[PDB]
Amino acid sequence: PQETLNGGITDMLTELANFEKNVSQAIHKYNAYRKAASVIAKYPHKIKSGAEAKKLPGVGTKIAEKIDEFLATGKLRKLEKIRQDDTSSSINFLTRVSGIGPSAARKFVDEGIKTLEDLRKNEDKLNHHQRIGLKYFGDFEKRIPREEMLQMQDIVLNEVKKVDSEYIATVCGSFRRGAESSGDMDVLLTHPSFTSESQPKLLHQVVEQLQKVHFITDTLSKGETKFMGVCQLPSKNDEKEYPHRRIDIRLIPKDQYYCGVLYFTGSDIFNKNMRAHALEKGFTINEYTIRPLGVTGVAGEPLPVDSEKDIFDYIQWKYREPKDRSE
DNA sequence: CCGACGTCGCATCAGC
DNA sequence: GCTGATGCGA
DNA sequence: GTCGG
Ligand code: NA
Ligand code: NA
Repeated sequence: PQETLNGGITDMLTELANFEKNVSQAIHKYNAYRKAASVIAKYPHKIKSGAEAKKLPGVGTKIAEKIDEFLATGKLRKLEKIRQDDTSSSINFLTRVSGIGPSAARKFVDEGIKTLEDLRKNEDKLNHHQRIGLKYFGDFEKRIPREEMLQMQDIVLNEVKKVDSEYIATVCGSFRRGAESSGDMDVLLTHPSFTSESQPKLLHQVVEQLQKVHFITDTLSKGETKFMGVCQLPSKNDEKEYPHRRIDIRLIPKDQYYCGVLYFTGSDIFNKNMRAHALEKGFTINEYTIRPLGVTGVAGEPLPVDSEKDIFDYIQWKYREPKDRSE
C-alpha cells in the first residue's frame, strides 16, 4: 500500500504516539496510536471518514474524530501546537539518543539541555550508554543493507567458530527472514556445555575475540548472558568507511536455543499467530520453552526441543521458512 | 467500569 | 556495602 | 487510547 493512500493519517498517528511515550510518558497510549497507525497503513483504500477507519481494530472514538479533523483541515490543532512547543519537542527529540529515555530527556530539558550540541557540551552529565548513543547518533539512525549484514555475519560466524568450534551462532531478526535491510544485528549464541540445569566465560570469550579483530568497537552493556554494543566492518582500503552498527549477542542454554531462535526471528505478528494456535492445541510457547496444558490450565514441564521444526511438530503446523514468517 | 496493554538483562539509582 | 527499585532497550 | 470481561 502506497504512503500517499493514508500517509498523512499514519504519520499523524505516529507523531502523536511519540509524544505520548517521550513527553506524556503514557506508554500504553503510545502503543495504542502505533497499533492504529499499523492497521491503517495496511488498509488498501483511501480513508474518507473517521467512521470508516473506526471499523478497523485499534481505531476507536478519539482517533476517528482526529481523522475527521485531519481530512477536513489537513492538520491537527493539538499536534500543531505541541510541535511548536519548545520544551515538548526538545524532550521528544533527545529521546532519539540511545540511552536517553523519557525520564532523562525531561531532566536534560529541565536544566536547559535541549540539543545534541548541548549534550556534547555536557559530557559529564551523561552515563556511558548515552555518550555512545551521542557519539553514533547519525550512524544508529541509518539502516544496514543486507550485503553489509552478510559481511557482518561472515565475521561473526568465523570468529565464533575460531574461539570454539562447538559454539552455535545464529543471526536472527528480519535479516534471517530475508529482509533487504536491517536496523541492527541480533546474534543468538549457545554451546553444548551450557544448559538450564547446568560457564561464566562463554559469552565474554566471544566478545573478546570480536574485539581483538576490531569488529566490536564499543560496549553499551555486558553481563554473563547478554551483550549490547557497537560494531563496524573494516574499511575497504581507500574507500569511505562504514557506519558504526548496533549489535546484540545473547547466550542461551542449549535446551532453550531454538525457542529463542524462533522467537527472535519473528515477525511479531507471526509470533502472535503462532503461539495463538498453540493455545488452542494445548501448548504454551514463550521465548524460552514450549509447555503443555493441562486440563485445569496447569502448565507442565518444558518439552525437549532440538530444532525449530520440533516446535512446529508439537503443535502440528508444517515448518515454515524464516522467509515466509511475515505473519 | 475498569484493568490489561510480555517480560527481562544490565546499569544505575534510592534507601538502609 | 547490600538489597531492591527504576530507567532503558529489546 | 482501545479493547473486553
Ligand atoms: Na475499531
Ligand atoms: Na533513546
